[PDB]
Amino acid sequence: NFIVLDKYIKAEPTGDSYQSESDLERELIQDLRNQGYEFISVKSQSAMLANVREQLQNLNGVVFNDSEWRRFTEQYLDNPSDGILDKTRKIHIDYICDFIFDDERLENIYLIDKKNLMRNKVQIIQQFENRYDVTILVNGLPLVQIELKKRGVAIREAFNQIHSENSLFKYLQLFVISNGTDTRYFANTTKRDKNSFDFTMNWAKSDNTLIKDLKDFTATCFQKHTLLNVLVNYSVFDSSQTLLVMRPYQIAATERILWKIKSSFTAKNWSKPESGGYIWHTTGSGKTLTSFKAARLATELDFIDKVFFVVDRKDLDYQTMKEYQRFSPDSVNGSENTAGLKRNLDKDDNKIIVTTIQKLNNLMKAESDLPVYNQQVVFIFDECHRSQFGEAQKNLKKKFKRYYQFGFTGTPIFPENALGSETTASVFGRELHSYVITDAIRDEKVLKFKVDYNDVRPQFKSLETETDEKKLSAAENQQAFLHPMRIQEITQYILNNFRQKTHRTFPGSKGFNAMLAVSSVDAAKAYYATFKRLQEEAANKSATYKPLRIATIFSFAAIGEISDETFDTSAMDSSAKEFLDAAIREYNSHFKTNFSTDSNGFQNYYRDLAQRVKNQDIDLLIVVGMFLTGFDAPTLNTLFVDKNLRYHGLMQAFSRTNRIYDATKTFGNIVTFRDLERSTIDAITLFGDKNTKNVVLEKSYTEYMEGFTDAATGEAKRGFMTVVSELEQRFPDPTSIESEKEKKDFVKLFGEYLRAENILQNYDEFATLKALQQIDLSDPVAVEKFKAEHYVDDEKFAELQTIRLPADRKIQDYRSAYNDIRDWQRTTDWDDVVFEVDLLKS
Ligand SMILES: Nc1ncnc2c1ncn2[C@@H]1O[C@H](COP(=O)(O)OP(=O)(O)OP(=O)(O)O)[C@@H](O)[C@H]1O
Ligand SMILES: [Mg+2]
Repeated sequence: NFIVLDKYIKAEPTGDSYQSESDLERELIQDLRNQGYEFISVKSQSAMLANVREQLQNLNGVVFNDSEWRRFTEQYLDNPSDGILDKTRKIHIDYICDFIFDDERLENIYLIDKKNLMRNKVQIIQQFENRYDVTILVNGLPLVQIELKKRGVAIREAFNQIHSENSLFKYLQLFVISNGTDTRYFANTTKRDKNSFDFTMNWAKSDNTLIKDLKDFTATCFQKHTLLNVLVNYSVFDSSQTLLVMRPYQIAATERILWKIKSSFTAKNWSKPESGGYIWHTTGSGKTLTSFKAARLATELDFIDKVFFVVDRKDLDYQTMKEYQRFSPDSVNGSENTAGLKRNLDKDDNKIIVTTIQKLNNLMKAESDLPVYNQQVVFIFDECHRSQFGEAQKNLKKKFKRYYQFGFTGTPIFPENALGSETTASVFGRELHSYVITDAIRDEKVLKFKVDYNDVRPQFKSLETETDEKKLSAAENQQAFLHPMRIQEITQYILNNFRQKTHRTFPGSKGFNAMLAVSSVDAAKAYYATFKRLQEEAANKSATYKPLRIATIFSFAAIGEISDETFDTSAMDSSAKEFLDAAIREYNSHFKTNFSTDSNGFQNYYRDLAQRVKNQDIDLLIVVGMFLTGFDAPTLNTLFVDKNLRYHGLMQAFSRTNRIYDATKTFGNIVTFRDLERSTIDAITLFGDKNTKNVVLEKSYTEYMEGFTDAATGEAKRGFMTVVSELEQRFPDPTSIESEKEKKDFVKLFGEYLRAENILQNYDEFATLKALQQIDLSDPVAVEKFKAEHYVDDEKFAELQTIRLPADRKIQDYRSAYNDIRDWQRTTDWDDVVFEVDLLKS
């Protein structure tokens, strides 16, 4: 009984009228009752408490006297000092209160029955109390809130508007908001960087087709058996205490894995490709969240003995290690050591084993008579890199007698890119579920890429477009790719443009950070050193120079594939080692840390580093092959690439930037100093088809300036220039304004102006054009200063020199105006107007 359906016919409208919020509520409520939600009238917390008493007493087969119930309420149910996070902890972890009654007996009081999900009572109430809302109670507790909006209303603006007491509502797990035509859900979390519209979600079928309109959503997501599985089994509450509600493709993959295990086991058809299967979830879509989740759920199968969750040590980071520490303590790190693996194996009242592919491979190599070999075993592999994985297969196939193995990847191995390895199909069998890039991009769950070769160094162009790889390896030296001029010019470009690319320009904007991925240890050395030196140079010249905080990490290697780097620092050549040494020292001074380069220190440096790049304590991380495949940083938006990336490694590295965040993060910038255009298209095309590139890759500067049609959608989009010109035709102020309808129009228009500028901020052509608005002239030392920093012709100079932009002041007159009109919310009709909330606040 899958909860993400293969098939669903659309409900028919009544109708039976359906404009008004109270129209939507009437039907929602009616529909929910048909589906077996008892409707109750509740007017007060007091009435809710009593209802909870009735429900929990029923659930738990026990009656409180009033003094106990008061005590239960004050100490567990509804502590005055609990907040949302505490209730979520209670729903997800501490849902049993071991209660001691007046007569001194001890009894487990469950808020939810998780084993017998359908035993839970579900009920609905309406808003008690100017806002229509329906709440679903589970055993009396409010866990879902549906916010209802007029058909007119732009869901996003409504979301923008809303997102103790009365204190029971601290239990909400899930929000749904709907204007009838559209319906999105999102988790109730206090974590503000999970709180933007980007994290709201549509319900869907297993082919990922959306289910948008409320009646269909009701009849699907809101089946008791669906809703309660979502709440209880398909929401994650992790170690940073973030509630994440799984998206449909995540649940669809997960349930399909579990059912596959069960039917295999029942068929006694273990230990072949047809016993398991694979999951093609595109890079960044939550493979690691989902696969881990599915391993945890798999432990609940009584007949499975042990569940291995296996990750690649390459993919580890701080959040992720924190998370595994709870299930397999000090056993999931970068080392070859198995001692910890083999100790977790011998724990009992235990079924989950998390480990790396390196470790599992070592263990099975060494190791011949493990009881686990004869047990009923599940393997879930999260994106394991292709070669470590291959030796592991040989032994696992050799050695486990009864297993069901599954893999998640965003970049499968097909016959075409096989060479070396077994295809993914051949290893795992059937594709159980797919959610591919064009899917994720249509759903706005992954960001597009803006990819440009920074072709601005003629001296070195011929190197930078070289295709033969023998030559490319031959050129990794100071004569060629690490010529100190090349390194300088590139590094200068990066210092000149970091703030522009990461949107730290018109600050106090927070903005983003960045990585620089390079071809070799030496490259990283040259770049680190050059950054250091070039920042000393600014620091004297200027002196309100605000330095970027740069760091680097690497060790030792040794297509498609990003080279695996060891965590055994003693493999490195003496000079590499000493440089890493001096960098760690500098890092130690700055952050008051105390790492070293012995293996334990390096591992800890690695771990602190991930944390600090995630939280932007570091501005630029320089890297050879590390943090390129698994590292999760939503506020990283720019990859600088001086590296020969191809195929799956290309897709992975670029994807470091692809995490959604908010309206401020429009796509990931990829700025390359070798020409990666062919490679980029070949890679995208390998993992889609011939059209896939037009969905993944952003449009040209000229297209955002002058207008185009999104072939995906086909939305015609203006035209920053069209926009700017409309603003001036329509709207030079303040008399331009001042009828309400004109205000509406301005808001819509200046909305687009804001979206367009924000997009354009990521184009060198634009940053260049903007800079030219100073200067002048003379000038004309600072004429020359500017030509040289934006790499601009005389020729080009004269061009740019009027394209015409609106004055800064004229803009801040629009701005505050704009803001003005927003604050006086709360003819003419205002339903469909979205304000650029995120972009403003920036
Ligand atoms: N259902 C969800 N709800 C909220 N946030 C999510 C959800 N799924 C993923 N995310 C967030 O998206 C980001 C990517 O998740 P994750 O790292 O598991 O993706 P991935 O596919 O493993 O990426 P990679 O391919 O780089 O390993 C994380 O910050 C994660 O918390
Ligand atoms: Mg991952």
